[PDB]
Amino acid sequence: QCVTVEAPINIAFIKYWGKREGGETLILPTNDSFSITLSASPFRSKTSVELRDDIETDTLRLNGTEVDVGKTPRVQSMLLHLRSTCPEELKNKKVNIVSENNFPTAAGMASSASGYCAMSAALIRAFKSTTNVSMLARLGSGSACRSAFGGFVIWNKGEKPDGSDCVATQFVDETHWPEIQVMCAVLKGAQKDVSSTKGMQQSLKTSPLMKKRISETVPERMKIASRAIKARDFATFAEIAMLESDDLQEICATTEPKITYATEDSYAMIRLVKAYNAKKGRTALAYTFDAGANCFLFVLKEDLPEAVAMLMEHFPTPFEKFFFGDRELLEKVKVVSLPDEYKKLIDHPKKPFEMLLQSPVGCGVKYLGPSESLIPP
Repeated sequence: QCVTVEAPINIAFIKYWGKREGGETLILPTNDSFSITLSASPFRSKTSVELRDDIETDTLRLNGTEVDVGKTPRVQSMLLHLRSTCPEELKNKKVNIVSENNFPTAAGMASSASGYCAMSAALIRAFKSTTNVSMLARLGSGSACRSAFGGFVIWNKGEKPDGSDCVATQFVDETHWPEIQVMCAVLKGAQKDVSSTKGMQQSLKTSPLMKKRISETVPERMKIASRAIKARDFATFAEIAMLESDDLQEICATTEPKITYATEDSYAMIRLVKAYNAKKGRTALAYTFDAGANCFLFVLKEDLPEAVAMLMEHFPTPFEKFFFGDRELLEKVKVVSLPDEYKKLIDHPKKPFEMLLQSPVGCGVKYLGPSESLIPP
């Protein structure tokens, strides 16, 4: 019919960084990755699609602006695969695609992941394609493939050159570990640098650290993270996430030319989390960065109010810039009396985050009703 879908972003704790030989068009990675799917509230991508006979080409509208599909190869790629895996009666139809998102502008959220996932799911429903949401989304953006499921999601690298086993699978769902929470402390970006798509191949070509990462490290950490998530062992999970984040920044730093997405605010956040955990005597709080300056944080619900109070001492941010999925949890932040031990943990200029997002582990994609369509009757 006319189909409308909302999809959430996700955050990789075991990083995707590099496409393998034969993988630049099909989007086949050098290693597995592993992410947490976030809530689609308050922020999400939304796509509406309508199959048409009246029209002579496919159309795509992004953020209210019509775009040339012939100039958008990732979307052409999805559409080719889609039409080779759908009924002869629908093969020939053209489609109007209308996509938007409500992420704050300039915040640098990974809204392409959510956008391609929402478009994949809407297209597959509309065309009655036999392909799965994850594999079609992968064609649009690698990380989109992990937004297809709620919970903790593995993108399996596969071994088949045609990509038929390169797909995300749900490791555990959102009900497995309800205590774990995700935040994003949005920071101003660094000087513009190469795109993730281009940079990751430059790293693969030039960083001396990639060989051992692909061969030894990711396989090791996939096993350790899987065990930790099954056991709900936050400290081990947190440790893997920070090791992975550190490694991607080191990979970027040892790429030629050097790639820098982190700012000194990013680095101060790393120091702050470390100093907090040191003062606490345990790994209470984890950071991860993903090819940008924003600091994602993982923390258990019980620990979140203190953690957020500690952050505000160093990066005082008005509540108007908090976007919490969990209102009750926000109210708990407001009453924390932060111990003096957690003040002045680092030396860094005080400034607000651009915003502070909180999410539980999310449920994944949602199909919406004709009322919510971006395509009017």
